[PDB]
Amino acid sequence: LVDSETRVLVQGITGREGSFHAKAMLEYGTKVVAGVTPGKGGSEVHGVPVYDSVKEALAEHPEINTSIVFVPAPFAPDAVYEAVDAGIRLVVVITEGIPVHDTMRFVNYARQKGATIIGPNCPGAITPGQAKVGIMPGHIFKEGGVAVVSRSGTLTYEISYMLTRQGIGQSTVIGIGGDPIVGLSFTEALKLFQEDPQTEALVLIGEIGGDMEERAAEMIKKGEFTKPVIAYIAGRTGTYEGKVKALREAGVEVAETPFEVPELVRKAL
Repeated sequence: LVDSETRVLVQGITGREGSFHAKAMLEYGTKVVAGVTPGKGGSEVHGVPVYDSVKEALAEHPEINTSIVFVPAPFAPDAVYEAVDAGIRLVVVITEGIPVHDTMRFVNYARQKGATIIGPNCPGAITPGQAKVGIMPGHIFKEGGVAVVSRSGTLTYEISYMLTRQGIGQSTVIGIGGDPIVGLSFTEALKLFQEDPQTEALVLIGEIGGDMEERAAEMIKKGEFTKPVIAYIAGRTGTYEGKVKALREAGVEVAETPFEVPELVRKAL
């Protein structure tokens, strides 16, 4: 979902986080072509042109295909609707603290319109060496063949870094969010990675709550994902126990500790 063709629009760019990450993404090599902040149109942040609306940004920059949201919770839902209605197909929502019902509403709307939501309450996505649409520091990642999908932001960093230190690079790393309801799920992520030629193995980082991990083991058991899967579930249906048992009966190598993931991956490779 994230590569050299990524053209990013940053919603909430004049803000503290929006401006900082717009700069960090640029320095990493991500093509950030514009930003939006109502009332700041005509301005500029770190060289990036600012527009009062997504519509105006797109008029002047039609190559935009991805948006990242750094807008406070009260305004995050609106930012998502504005992007989707403008035709943007991938919207990364970093924003934390959005009422669950509101997220349920804009995620369903996005699904209805053919848009993909990553988040909310997530660090975004990164394809080491190609592009970053998120908040993760690029130095802890490395270009490789292991996909990482995670509900936990901290574990995404810790586990990715561990893999990198062992010389085990990643294809695309996606933090799908830690809220009760998020957009892209483990099963959907697995579907994407199954068709990704750069991905040889996948690391699934879950935790208690929801049935997303259980549905992923379910789709794997059905043979919908045939590459090796190493998982880790924090919190040691919805229970830690139930998730582990479920993934294991699906043929997934579950790690007892995060420190065990690298070796589980090295062998599977």
